[PDB]
Amino acid sequence: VARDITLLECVGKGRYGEVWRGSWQGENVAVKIFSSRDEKSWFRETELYNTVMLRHENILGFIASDMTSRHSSTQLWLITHYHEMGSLYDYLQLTTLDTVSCLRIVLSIASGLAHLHIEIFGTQGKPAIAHRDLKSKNILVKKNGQCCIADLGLAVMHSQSTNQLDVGNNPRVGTKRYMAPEVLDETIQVDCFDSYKRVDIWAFGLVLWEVARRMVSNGIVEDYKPPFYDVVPNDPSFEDMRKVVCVDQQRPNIPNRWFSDPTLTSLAKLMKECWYQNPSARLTALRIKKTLTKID
Ligand SMILES: COc1cc(-c2cn(C)c(=O)c3cnccc23)c(OC)cc1CN(C)C
Repeated sequence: VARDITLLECVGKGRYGEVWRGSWQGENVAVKIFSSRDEKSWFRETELYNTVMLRHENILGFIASDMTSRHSSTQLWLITHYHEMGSLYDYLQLTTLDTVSCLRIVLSIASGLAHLHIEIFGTQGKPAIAHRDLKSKNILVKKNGQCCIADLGLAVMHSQSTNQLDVGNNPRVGTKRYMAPEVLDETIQVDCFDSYKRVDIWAFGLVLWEVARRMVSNGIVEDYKPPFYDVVPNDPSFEDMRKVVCVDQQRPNIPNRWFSDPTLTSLAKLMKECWYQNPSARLTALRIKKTLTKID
């Protein structure tokens, strides 16, 4: 369907590739043109969307995958629904949030993640899936104020019928800034699917912190900052992150003003339960979803 796509506007270009707003059948779509170095992400993401029933309000809706020719060279395209509001990362820098808006955002992420993490059997079945690169840049904002999780190019799958764990063959690794300590110290047990879910939870806790900083209380708010903004530079290294997270065992600071708001009080408690150095102690996505349903 790439041949019937007119690229209307490029919204991003980087080492990974380009993302375009396009029209297909006169409708808005998002087009990712992968870079040459990332074909295995195109393969894995295409594989996930074509072999698993992934329809969910909080998971980015897949439309099609294709190979096409431009500049006498092969381009790999992935096409998805288009979300006018863009990434949560960009959204948080353009606006502040009230209590309803903040909770709607984080609950929607928890619901998407819990849907990924659980295996469903029968007609609506899906294997359990871990994401492995959760971050606010990989979350889109919808018009109704909920979010949807995007990018399954690093996803790992597990199915109970076979007890089969399907890791990729993708040499891509997660975003370093969001890597849990067991990833940075390379002690993660790679043959146990729960390890990957617990890595997602660590990253979700960081996203929770990013979003809650932008919720207004007592007429004040924090500026947007990425996690560990104060202790690592942009494009942090493996050594940078490992020293902060593994040795010094640092966690994002809770701003004092959160404790004069009941909602940010509970969110601070929640995000800390995702950041335990011991991975088995972290909350599950279902437990996080349940709790976020109870806040307010
Ligand atoms: C099109 O494929 C994707 C598009 C986007 C995407 C990015 N930006 C910046 C957007 O504004 C946007 C707006 N609407 C819909 C989607 C996007 C994405 O989020 C990072 C993940 C994939 C999936 N895959 C290539 C990993």
